[PDB]
Amino acid sequence: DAFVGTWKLVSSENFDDYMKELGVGFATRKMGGMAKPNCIISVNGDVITIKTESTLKNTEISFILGQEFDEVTADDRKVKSTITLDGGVLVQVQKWDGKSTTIKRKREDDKLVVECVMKGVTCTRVYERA
Ligand SMILES: O=C(N[C@H]1CCCC[C@H]1C(=O)O)c1ccc(Cl)c(Cl)c1
Repeated sequence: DAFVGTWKLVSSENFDDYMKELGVGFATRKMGGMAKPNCIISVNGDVITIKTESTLKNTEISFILGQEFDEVTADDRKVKSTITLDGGVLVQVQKWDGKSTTIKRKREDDKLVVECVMKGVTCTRVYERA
């Protein structure tokens, strides 16, 4: 839709703080911070697929909006995720061990803007078309 495409990360703010708040260890934060992933988003009726591809770690989710699913995240958390569409924004919540983090994906101009919140920490990642 607005989201379908192959996207390449062009900027990141506060991603190390974000990962540290998730409880990601130093080695994994090191690798993750200097990754420059692509994000490939596709849709086939009700099912949305989000692939993230990077030199050191690939991940893939497929989901239906409003249907909770189990996910293993890039840092190996086992979480329950639910994604919904709210005012044109794809809102993802991950829940695990009584904690949650939210990931909002929005289209702004040319770009795919991803805002990641964990407790007091807010990280913004910007992708442009590949
Ligand atoms: O799961 C990732 N990223 C997602 C989920 C949480 C942060 C926002 C979003 C993003 O990066 O836009 C992920 C996957 C592989 C790598 Cl190698 C990296 Cl570095 C990150």
